Amino acid sequence: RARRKILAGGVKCFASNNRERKVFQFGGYVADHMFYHHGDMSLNTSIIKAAQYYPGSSHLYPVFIGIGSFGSRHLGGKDAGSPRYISVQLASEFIKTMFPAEDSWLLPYVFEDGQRAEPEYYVPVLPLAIMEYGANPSEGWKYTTWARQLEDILALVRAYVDKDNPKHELLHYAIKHKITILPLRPSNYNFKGHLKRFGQYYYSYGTYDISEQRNIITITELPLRVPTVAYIESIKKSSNRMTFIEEIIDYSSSETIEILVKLKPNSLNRIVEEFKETEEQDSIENFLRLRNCLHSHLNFVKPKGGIIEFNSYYEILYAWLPYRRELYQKRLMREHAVLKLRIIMETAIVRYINESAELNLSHYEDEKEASRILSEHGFPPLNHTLIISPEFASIEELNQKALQGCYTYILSLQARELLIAAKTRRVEKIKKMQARLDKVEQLLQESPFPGASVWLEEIDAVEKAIIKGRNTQWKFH
Amino acid sequence: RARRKILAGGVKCFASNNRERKVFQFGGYVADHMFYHHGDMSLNTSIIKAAQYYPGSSHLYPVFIGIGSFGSRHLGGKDAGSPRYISVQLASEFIKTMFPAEDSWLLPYVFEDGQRAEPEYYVPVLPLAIMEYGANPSEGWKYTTWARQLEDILALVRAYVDKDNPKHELLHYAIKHKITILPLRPSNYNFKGHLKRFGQYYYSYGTYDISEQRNIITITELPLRVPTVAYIESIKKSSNRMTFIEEIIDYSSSETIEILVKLKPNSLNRIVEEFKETEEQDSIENFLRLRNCLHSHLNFVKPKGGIIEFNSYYEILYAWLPYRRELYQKRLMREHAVLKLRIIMETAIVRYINESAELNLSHYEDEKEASRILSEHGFPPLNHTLIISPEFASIEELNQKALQGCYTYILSLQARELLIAAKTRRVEKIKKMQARLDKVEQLLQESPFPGASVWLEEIDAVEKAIIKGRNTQWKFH
Repeated sequence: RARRKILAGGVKCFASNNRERKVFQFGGYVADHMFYHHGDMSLNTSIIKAAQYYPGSSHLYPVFIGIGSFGSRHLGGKDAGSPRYISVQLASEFIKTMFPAEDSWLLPYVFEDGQRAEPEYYVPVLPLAIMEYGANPSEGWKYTTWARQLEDILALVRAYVDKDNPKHELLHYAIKHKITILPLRPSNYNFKGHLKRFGQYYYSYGTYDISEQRNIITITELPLRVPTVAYIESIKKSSNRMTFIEEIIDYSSSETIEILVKLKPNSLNRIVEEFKETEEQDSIENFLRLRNCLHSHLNFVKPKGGIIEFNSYYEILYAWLPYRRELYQKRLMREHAVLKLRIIMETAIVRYINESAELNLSHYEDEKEASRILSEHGFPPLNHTLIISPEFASIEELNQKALQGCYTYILSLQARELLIAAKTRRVEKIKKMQARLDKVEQLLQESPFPGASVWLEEIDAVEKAIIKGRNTQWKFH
Repeated sequence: RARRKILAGGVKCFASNNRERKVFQFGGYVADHMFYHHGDMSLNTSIIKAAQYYPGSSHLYPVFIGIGSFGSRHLGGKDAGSPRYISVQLASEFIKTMFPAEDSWLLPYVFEDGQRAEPEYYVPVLPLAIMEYGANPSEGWKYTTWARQLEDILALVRAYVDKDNPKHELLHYAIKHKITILPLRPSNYNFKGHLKRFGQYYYSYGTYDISEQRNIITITELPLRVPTVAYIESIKKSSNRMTFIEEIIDYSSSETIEILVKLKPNSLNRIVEEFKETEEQDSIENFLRLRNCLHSHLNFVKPKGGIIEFNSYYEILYAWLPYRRELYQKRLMREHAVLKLRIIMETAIVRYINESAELNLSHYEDEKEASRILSEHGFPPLNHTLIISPEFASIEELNQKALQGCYTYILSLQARELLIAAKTRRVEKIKKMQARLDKVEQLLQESPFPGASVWLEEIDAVEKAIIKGRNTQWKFH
């Protein structure tokens, strides 16, 4: 959807350099390159929504670095600043680790009007369809979903990737019967409350402090995903609760929650004798709306087009791994396929220098008659600008247009390129990709799946980026 | 002065392509490149003054092609249009012929702030200091001078250049004694009047038609360099002439002069009995101001800085030829000097192919040790980007920085450049400049001065440009 359009425009805009760019300038840049004409304000609203970072927001970690005040938890991000003055910055550290740049070349792209368009789906290192809540880039329809905690998904992927994990075969065993032995619980970060589960439903509860010596009630923790002003109007809606309330003053503030509530002790005695004495929670936390029922709207984008429904978070996750699993296989095979093409290219040029001016002569260089002569010499008729510079080409079309290439990668070089010093750089390079080919050859042969070792390293890189972001003052330097 | 600044900016602006450019855009382009900050309006006024074309204007032929109405003879060019809307176009045909482009590289340039500036003086094919009247690019001081006819200067230069002219030795004889046998008379183009000379002063007279049958006086020709409104206020200044005038109506128009003047026959009888009966002109043309005395302000720009005064037009012309004469010598010698540098360059590359892969090996290409080895091979250590692309360099600095050049004009070429087909283009080229060198060698040896034949051809090119401009509707195509 529009989320993928902004992300691809963001990395393309800051590919040359990652600096400070105005949101309006960034919004126009995104719209210009992908012909997105749904509205600059709507696009800027989605950009702010994607780049917002507040406790309880739909995006736990923003795609772009948040510059300035993009919103607050009181209004649910509706108090964003003017896009003309405020700026946006791409998160170079996280996106590079989360989204593999070299894997972006192999994504399934769609083409319209003879120009590149957005991919149908992005498959990053971790499933972003779980860690992020529901959001509304458009108007009218609001998406609402609850994110799992950032510990259970890591245990799921690490067991599915690392060979030394004790729950490796058991995890694969659980896939066939869909028993889901591994646990999956909602998020807990930036929530100083309680999570309690009955049946198939989850509930969130806030924290309140009652002090007898000073007769002052202190509010500590707000619920998970309700606006502060929404909680205020919720307690001011009921007519009967007005008789129970004498004074309520809002002391909520950003990064500091300390609200004093005045309630006379005369009232506390008769609260518990007409509220049915609920067994789940006390009437003190029942009078104030601190409980939110959870009804997860679990959906995923259809690869063929459309929407799908799943019974549990496991079904979303269990189908996400094979898509990421196949991409690790594809990136290694294509890299191996293109690497050997560079091997024969460098060797042929070095062999050309061996049969150059110093030793042998092939200066005829005829078009058709010498084509067979050069064929007998063993020089491959491979085209340049493709092997040296790969592009959005898959494995099966790579060899077809490379073997049936063209010349001018030979006999059109600089006259200094056939020197001994120039040859030394070439012969010291041909071993480098040959050694790198051995590393790839050692991979793509593991029994579970190709590229298991790199997946663990990519997971560690994601963890390092998250820790560094939360350590400093959101500066990443 | 400012005239040279606009001309150099004009040719530089339209060097890539000659199209329609706005005067304000052209004025800003001139100011930007030469840091001319005397005022955009003043610069635009000078641009319009340089590009104006009206009968009796200071510039008989404008430097730039006149687009739109740049002025009129009635107000003396003071009725120019808005520079924002009107456009200006460079006269590519005339300036290329009048000002030799290849000779512009050898002009004496001054340098300020480490950047190129305007030349001290321009020496074109014909002396522009004679054919153009006086003008005021600035305010306050007005320059006034009278231009000679476009026939006498041609006879002067042709006799001084062409060998077959009968008045060749006699013209050179007149230089020593300053007798000035050749005639020099003021301009006559676009002037249907009379030129009459007494002593050392010249006078211009208009043409009037008097018809007896209809009793209507018709004005035919205005004086040479007076505004039409100036003539009107001149006849309305004298108090006594009001008694002599009954009705005067201005019928003057652009490209159509037909003015009817009403004067009763009763007045004609007593005009001639109180005006002293001037012998030079009749009282009919004496009552109306049709005579202008000539007091030429002959001046030329000092090469060392300042202004100079000359007694006659011959002294200005007799000093102008040696400056143009020396430049013809300089352009041929420098062209001959740089041409042989290109000869040895192409021959060395061809000889390099002869001693290339096919026959000989010199692949060591050491920096210091092989410098003597390549010296024994006869390969000249000349630097490229100077011989192939000449710049503003004189003869004496050309060889000093070319003989003490650097390599990479050899052993750094394309590998296809040593082919037989590539060699054929080089060996068919080396004879071309060698043949062209013979043409230059045949020149620069004539007894009068070098480059006499090209001067005659350049004169013919100037004549062709002038004829074509006046033939079509000022379109030059």
